Order: sequence, then structure tokens, then C-alpha cells
Amino acid sequence: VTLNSQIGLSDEHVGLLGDAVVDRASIQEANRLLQKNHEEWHMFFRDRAGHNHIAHSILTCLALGAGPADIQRAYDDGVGIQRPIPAVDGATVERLTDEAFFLETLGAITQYTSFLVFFQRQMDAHGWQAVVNKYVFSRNAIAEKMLARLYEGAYHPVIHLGLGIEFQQPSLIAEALAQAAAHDDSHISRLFEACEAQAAIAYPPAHPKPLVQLLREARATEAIRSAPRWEDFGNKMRDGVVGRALLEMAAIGSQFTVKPDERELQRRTAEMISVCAYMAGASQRPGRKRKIDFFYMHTLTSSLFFSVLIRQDWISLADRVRLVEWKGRLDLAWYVVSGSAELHDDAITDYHDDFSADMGWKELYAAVNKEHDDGHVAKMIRALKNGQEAARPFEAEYPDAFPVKGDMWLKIARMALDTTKDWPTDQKFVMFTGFDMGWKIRPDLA
Amino acid sequence: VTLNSQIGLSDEHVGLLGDAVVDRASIQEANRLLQKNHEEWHMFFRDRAGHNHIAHSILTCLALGAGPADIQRAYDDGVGIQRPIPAVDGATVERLTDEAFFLETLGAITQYTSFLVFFQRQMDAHGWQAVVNKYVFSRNAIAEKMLARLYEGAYHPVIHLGLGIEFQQPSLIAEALAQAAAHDDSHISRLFEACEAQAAIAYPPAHPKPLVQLLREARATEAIRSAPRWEDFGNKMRDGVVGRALLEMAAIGSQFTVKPDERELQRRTAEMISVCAYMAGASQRPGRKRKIDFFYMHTLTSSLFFSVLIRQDWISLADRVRLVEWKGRLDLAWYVVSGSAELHDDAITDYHDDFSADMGWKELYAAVNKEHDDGHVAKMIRALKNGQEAARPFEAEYPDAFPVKGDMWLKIARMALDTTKDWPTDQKFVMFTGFDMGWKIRPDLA
Ligand SMILES: [Fe+3]
Ligand SMILES: [Fe+3]
Repeated sequence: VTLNSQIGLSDEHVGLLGDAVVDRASIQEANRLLQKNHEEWHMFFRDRAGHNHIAHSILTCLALGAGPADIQRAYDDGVGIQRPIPAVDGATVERLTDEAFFLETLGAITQYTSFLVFFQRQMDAHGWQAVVNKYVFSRNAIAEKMLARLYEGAYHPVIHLGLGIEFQQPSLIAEALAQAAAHDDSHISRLFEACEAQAAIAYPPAHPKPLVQLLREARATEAIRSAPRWEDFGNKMRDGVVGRALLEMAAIGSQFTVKPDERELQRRTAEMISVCAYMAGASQRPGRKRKIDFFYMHTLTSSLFFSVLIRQDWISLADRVRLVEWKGRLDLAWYVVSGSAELHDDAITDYHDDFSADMGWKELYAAVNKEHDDGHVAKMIRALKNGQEAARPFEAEYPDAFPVKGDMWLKIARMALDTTKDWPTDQKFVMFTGFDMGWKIRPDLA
Repeated sequence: VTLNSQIGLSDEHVGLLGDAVVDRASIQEANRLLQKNHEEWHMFFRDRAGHNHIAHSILTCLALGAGPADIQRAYDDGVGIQRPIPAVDGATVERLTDEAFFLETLGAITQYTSFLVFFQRQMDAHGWQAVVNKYVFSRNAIAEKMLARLYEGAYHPVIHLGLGIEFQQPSLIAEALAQAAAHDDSHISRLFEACEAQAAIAYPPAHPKPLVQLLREARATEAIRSAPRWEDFGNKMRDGVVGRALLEMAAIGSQFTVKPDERELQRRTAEMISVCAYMAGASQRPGRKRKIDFFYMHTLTSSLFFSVLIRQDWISLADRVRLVEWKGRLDLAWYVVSGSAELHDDAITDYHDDFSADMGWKELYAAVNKEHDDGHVAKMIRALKNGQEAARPFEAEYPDAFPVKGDMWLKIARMALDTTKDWPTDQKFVMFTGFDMGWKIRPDLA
């Protein structure tokens, strides 16, 4: 029992946004449940596509004005699928200090408990800021591995990492570092390194291209669009993009360069958020019902937490610039993984539905704090608010790099609640909306 | 503030070519901008492929008949990417007299200012002719490391040096010796030495083979054509040519020897100039557009500065031949790095475009002095002039070693202006034309 491994929320740094009052009984109700999830349940409930969203739903719902029972609502929904946490092999723990052992242990889902004990015990020594800036931002072998593993599994470790920095809870930061260390490899490091590779020789992008301009250039490149197959299934990123369209995707991804200025870093960070929302909202089929993509939304949810990192004064700006660059390049990969679906602006500009035809951010916050899900729909509307705010200082100055502007933000958030209400968790979203097969076999899609 | 460290231009030696009248206001205008670049901006703006062409563009444009507002143009266009010059570490400076410290400090980009201060203070002592003939042509440990470093990075340090000996400004010669000292190593030394190595045991090339003959045999050698890969990217030379085809490529380059005659020195110097222009003008794709290669064009821009060296009386003739020798042996390595693109004479004999179908050397000079570029296209046309004149007394006697002859010199200089007018600096040339990847991912190539 250490002060780090205890999850204690404080009414001081509670929410990046801060546009909602938090019922104080939730904070005592949240910590009580956050501690259970911290020492009872496995982070990975399956080996593949397994993530313990219990903490993410409890935290994000809170920052949107959650009640007491609404916090219990998040724990009760995601515990029905939750599996117990492995034991801690103390031999691995004491051995994880040797650089040779830490690398050979990476990829062990069953060793998550051991990695958590290690990062917690190392945080009790040099602090949560020193651990991250030597296991993530350090440019040595373990860093250049753990850093890519934060983007693994649809940016789920880097979402865990961002929350622990938002509410300042080193126990959470320990989990994210352990989650990234016990993740199966998706070969996405091979894409990150190649993208920063020809970003050296190829010079110079005098006028940096908008990220949306690279999205269109991606879909036209048939080798990229043809890289994912419905037969690849879970290994669309491993045995598809990275496996077939590596050299080609890196050619598009490399052209996304963030100049090392702070306003420029804020500028391009918002560009990624407008693109992510544009991806989840404009991936609709003319003629069919509106429905969001399960992996396009994960590009959006994670965008909010990259605004957390660029504000941290304890990360180097090159690393802060590196986090947005690696973010934007891996998004163009996921856009192809879902099927590179066609994005037209008419669906988001012309969207109406009586249920939320006049709801505001607050009403959406309220209506989302009570609905039963894994927390995904909540995180969407939370990021779309942040995307609206962080883009506005720049929205008018470059209208060609921001496809989502002004009122489109609220529209997408409304579409997020409409298309997932009165639907089970399995049938809320679609998996791979760019694949015509994804809509055929599903009956609820019509 | 020393007389050597002050860039003062005179109307006595203003251009190796000298076939253009120079607006005398430009000389005063060029001197006010070369000094800023001499004491404000870093020689390397990035660690890899980073070079300060501001001095190169201002110098070449001036000798081409630049006006006052055209000298400012070159500075105005290159300063946007420039980064601040590092500080000088005085301990390094005072310790740079010890041979051991000099050898350990090499390769430190952050110590360019320190090397520049050391080479300037040594030129204030024994002169500019004495500093170079003891740190370059001295056959000791340092000079043989620095000489191979003068060819690093596509002959850019020797481009600075050639510009320093041409206009007689010891401040520029200091920057060139400090740029080659602070350069990263591409392992091209291990190719230079193995070139001269079997150029001793193996004997004797009775009738020396032309340099266009060694190109073709190097492309047929599948073990040389296959060493560079698209994944190697930046380090195509370090971890590709020398990394894989060191022993092989050394068998081709060593056959390029220069007999120590003085007419043989200018006959083999002009043969390199015609071989280089043959690489940048014939590297086209039958069916696709016309566009030069970014590294083949660098082999031609440097040929003029090797015409500055063989005329220097203060360099020994044995050292003036080894320069042309090493130059010709590294040019063979760059033909392979770009991809050993097929060179067919038809592309430079049947070249027509209305924009410059009838332009002479005086109009190309006029138009290139007003086009906004890094200075590469102005320096292409200038080297083809020096190549037309110095190859003319040898063109007809050996028509089998001058693949570009007569009117072909003027067709390539037109080709430079057309394919690089109306293009941003990033899209003026292609990077690696022998690789099919280089033409696929670029949309402008059609
Ligand atoms: Fe998720
Ligand atoms: Fe250059």
C-alpha cells in the first residue's frame, strides 16, 4: 500500500475541459470503484481486442457532470465481461530492472500484474514524471519500443496514459505503462520508424499539406485501399497495411510534419481532431442509415488526450511534437483499415433527428451520463467539445485544413448519441464501414 | 573580427566563368548578406541533408549577372529554413590544436562554430594556402579523414571550398573546412581507400576505359544494382553501397585513373563533366514527364569547382589528380544510389519546349536569376557552361567518352529551367529516379 498505488481524486485538477460541475459524492464513489478496478480485474479481458474500459467510463462520465448512481452505472456495465487479474511473479519484478529481461518480457498478457508492480515501485522512487520520461521519452531501445506500444490496439494505452496525467493519479500512469508493455505486437512500430525515416532525406515540404489532403491521396492510391481484406480480420493492420502497404503508407504519412513551434503544435493538434471527427461523422452510406465506425471513433476519443500531452510542461517539445506527428500518421493507417470509406460533407451539414434536434452540450452530457454503454459514446462527445474549443482560434485562418468547423462539432456529437441509443453494445457501432461486407451480414444496418 | 573572417568581394577575380558583367551594386549587396550568413546562421540546418545554400545561391547568381534585388532574393528564399548558428566552445577551440582531440571531435554538428573559429585563427597565422595543404593534402591521419569528408553529402563541402578558392575569400574556405569536420560520416572513406588500394596491386590499365563505360558495367552488375533499397532511405550510401557492394563497386571505380599529365588532367576532368550531365539529362522515363534527379544534379554542380582545383598552382599535381580520381569514383556510387537509371541519348537530343525552345545562355541566366529557388537550378546552368568550353578541345578527338557533346550542353540547361520552373522547391526535382517508387507516390509526376 503506497500513496501512488492508491487512486485518490482531488477537486483541483479534475478534467481538462472543466465545463461541468462534479457532484462531490461521485469523487468518493469513483475512488472506491477505481480502487477495485485497480486490484481486482484484468486489464486485458481477452488476448486480442481486450481492454478494461471500466476506468475510462468512470473517469470520463465524471468530467461530464456525473451523479453518484451514474458512476456506479459505469462499473456495473463493464464488469460483466471483466476477468480476474493475474498473479504477480516476483522473480519477473526484481528482474525487470535488467534491460535484457524487460525486452524479452514484452508482449506477455499474463504478466500485466508484474509490470504494474514494477512501474508503481519505480514511481515511488523517482516519481511519475521521471518514470515516463525514461520509459517513453528517452530515445533508447526500451523507449522507442514502449512509445509505439502506447499507440497499440487503437491508441488504448495512450488513452490510459492521458487520463492519468489529466487527473494526476500515478497509479493510472503505472497501468498505462504496464498496459503498453503487455500488449501483443501489431508491427505498427515498423510504420512509425519508416515514417520518420524518409521524413529525413525527403526535404523540404515548404508549405505543409493539410492532413485531410493526405486522406484523399490515400484513398486514390489503390495499393493502399486494396491492402486490407475482409479475410485479414483482426490482422488488418499487421497482415494488411504494415504487411503489404508499408513502404506506400509511410510515403503519405511522412508528409505530416509538425514544425517545432508551440502555436504550430497547437495548430496541427487541432487539425488532427477535426480530421478524426470528420472521419467518424462522414463515414455514412448515401441511402443507408447513419452509423459510426468502431475504429474511426477511437481516433476521435484519443485526440482529446493528445491535447493533454502538449500542455504538459515536463515533456520536451520535440517529444510533444513527436506525439502529434505519430498520432496523425497512425490515423491515416486506421482510415484505410476500416475500408477507406468515402467522406462527403453533406451528411454532417444536413443532419436532423427529433430526439436531439435541439439538445445542447449540457443536455447531451446529461443524456449520456445515464445511458448504458462501455463509455465510448461519452468519450466521443467529450472530445468533440474539446475539438470545438481548441480549433476556434485557428478555424477561420485555414478553412482548407479543417473539414469540420463551427456547428458541425455539435452535429457530430448529436449523431453520436442518436445512432447508439436503443442499441446493444455489440450493435451500437459498425466494424469496418468501408467494407461492403460489414453492412450486409448485420441486420440492424438498413 | 579579422580580415580573413570578413567576406570582402573584389572586382578582380569574380567568377571562374566570367562570361557575364556583374552589377557592381550586387558586390556590395552580396557582401552585406554573406556576412550575416557567415555569423548568424548554422551551416547545418538539419543533422542529415541540411546545408546552407544561401551562400551558394548568392555567389552563383552574382557571377551569372545578378542584379541588386536578385541577390536579396537568394537570401530571402533560403533564410526561411535556416536555424541559428551554435555557440563556440572555447575549450574545444584551444584543444583543437592537439591531434587526438581533433580526431575525436569530428562528426559533431553542434561544434561547427568551434571548428570555424579554429580554422579562421589558423588562416590568420600561416595563410589559407597553408591551412588547406596541411589539413587536406598532407597524407597524414587527419588530412585523409578530412579529404574524404570534403566529398561527404553530395559534394557540398567541396562546393563551399571551390567557391572559397574561386572568389578568394578565406572566410568561405574556413566554413568549408569546418563543415567537412562537423559532418556525419557516410563511410565513404572505406570506399575511397579500397579504391586506391586495388589501384596499386592491379596493373596495368594500358588503354584507360571511359567513365561512361564503367557506368554501364555497374548497372549490369546485379550485385551493385541491388544494394540500394527504398527501405534504406537516407543511408542508401552508408548501409547500401559501401555496406553491401563495397568490394564490388571498388572494382569498378579503381579503373578510373588519371595519368599525371597536365593535358590528361583537364581531359579527364572534362570527361567527368560530360558523364555527370549525361546522368541528369538522360535519366528520364520513356512515356513519363521529364524531371531531373536531385543527386544527379549535385554531381554536375560540383564539376565546375573541380575545374577550379586543377588550375590552382599551389596544389601539387599528384593531389590535383587524386581529386578528379576520387570525384569520378564517388560519382559512380551516386549513379547506383539513385537507382542506376537507364540513360538513353534520345532524351537529350530530341528536347523541345516552347518556353525555352530558342533561349541562349544569356536568357537562361536572366530567367534563372529571377526564379525563386535554393540556388540549385542557377548552379546547374553555370556548370554546363564550364562543361561546354573545357570539353570542346577534347570533344571530337574522343567522341566515345563524352556522351554529351556540341549542342547537347544547351539542351540540358534548358531542361533544368523547364522542369523546375513553376514548381515549389520540394517538387522541382525527383529524389531517386532509378527507383520506381519515387515516381509513384508523387502526384505531380505524370
Ligand atoms: Fe475503447
Ligand atoms: Fe545543394
